Amino acid sequence: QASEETAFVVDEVSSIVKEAIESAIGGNAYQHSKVNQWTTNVLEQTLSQLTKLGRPFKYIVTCVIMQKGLHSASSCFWDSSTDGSCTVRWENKTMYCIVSTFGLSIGRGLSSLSLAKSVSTTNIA
Amino acid sequence: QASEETAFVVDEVSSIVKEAIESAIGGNAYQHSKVNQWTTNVLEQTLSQLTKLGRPFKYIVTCVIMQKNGLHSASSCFWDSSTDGSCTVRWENKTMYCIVSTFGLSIRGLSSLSLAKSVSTTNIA
Amino acid sequence: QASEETAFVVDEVSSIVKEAIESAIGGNAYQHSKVNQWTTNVLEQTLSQLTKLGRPFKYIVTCVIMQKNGLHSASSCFWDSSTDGSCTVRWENKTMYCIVSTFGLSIRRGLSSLSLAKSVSTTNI
Repeated sequence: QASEETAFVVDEVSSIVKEAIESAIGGNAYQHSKVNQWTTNVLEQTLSQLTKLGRPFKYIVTCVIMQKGLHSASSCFWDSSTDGSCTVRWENKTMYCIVSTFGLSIGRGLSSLSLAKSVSTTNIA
Repeated sequence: QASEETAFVVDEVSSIVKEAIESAIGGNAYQHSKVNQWTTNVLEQTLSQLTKLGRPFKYIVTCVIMQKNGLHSASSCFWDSSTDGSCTVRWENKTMYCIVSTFGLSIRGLSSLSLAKSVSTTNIA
Repeated sequence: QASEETAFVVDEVSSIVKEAIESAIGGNAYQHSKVNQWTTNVLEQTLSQLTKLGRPFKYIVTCVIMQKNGLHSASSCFWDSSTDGSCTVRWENKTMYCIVSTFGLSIRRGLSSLSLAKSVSTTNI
C-alpha cells in the first residue's frame, strides 16, 4: 500500500546530490580544463536521479566549483507549505563544490505564496 | 486592453535585477563586513519588485558577490519549458562582481516537464 | 473576395524569418552569454508571426547560432508532399551565423498519402 510522495524530502535529495558530486569530482585535484565538464556531470546525474523519484516537483539545481572567497545566498517566493531546498557543501584538499537544489511543487495563485529569505547561503572566506 | 502576463519576460526581469544591484552595492568598493547586508539588500528588492509585476510565478533568486582579487557555476532545471524561464545578470565594478540568477516557474504532471541544461552559466577566471 | 491560404508559401515564411533574426540579434557582436535569449527570441517572434497568418499548419522551427571563429546539418521528412513544405534562412554578420529552419505540416488516406522528402534543409559551413 503506497502513495505518491508529495513532500520535499531533504535527506533523500542530499544523498543523491552528495553521490553525484563524488562520482563527478571525488578524488580529483582541481583542474581548470575540467571544471565545465565536472559541473555538467554533477548536474546531469543529480537531475537524472531526482526525476527518477517520480515526485510532483519542478527542480532548479545549481552547482558551484571553486579552487581553494565566495558569498552566495538564495531567496524564494514560493509555497512554503509544499516547496523546499537542500544545499550540499563538499570539499577536498584542492576545491569546494556547492550544489543548491530547489523543489517547487506542481501542486490560490499569488496569495498562497510567501517570501523565504536566505534558504541557501554559502560564505567562503 | 490588457491581460495578465503568463510568460517569463527576461528583459523586464533583467531591468529589475540591475536596478537592485546598483541600489544595493553600486558605487561601493568591496568590503568584507558589508557583503551579507549587501546580498540581503539585492535579494529583498529584487523579490519585492518581482512580486509587484503581478505574474503567476514562483521565483528563486540567487545572488553571488565576490572580490575581484575564480568562479564557475551552472544551473540545470526540470520545469515547464513553455512557461518557465531564467535570467542571469553579471555586474562588475573595479573591485567586485555581482552575479544574480533569477528562476521563474509558473504556478499532465511530470509529462509536461522538460530538462533545461546549463541555463545560468558563469565562468570567471 | 478571398479564401484561406492552404499552401506553404516559402517567400512569405522567409520574410518573417529574416525580420525575426534581425530584431533578435541584428547589430550584435557574438556574445556567449546572450545566445540562449537570442535563440528564444528568434523563435518566439517567428512563431508569433507565423501563427498570425492564420494558415492551417503545424510548425516546427529550429534556430542555430554559431560563432564565426564547422557546421553540417540536414533534415528529412515523412509528410504530405502535396501540402507540406519547409523554408531555410541563413543569416550572417561579421561575427556569427544564424540558421533558421522552418517546417510547415498541413493540419487523408493516412500513411499511404505521405511521402519521403530528403535533404530538405541542408546547411554546410
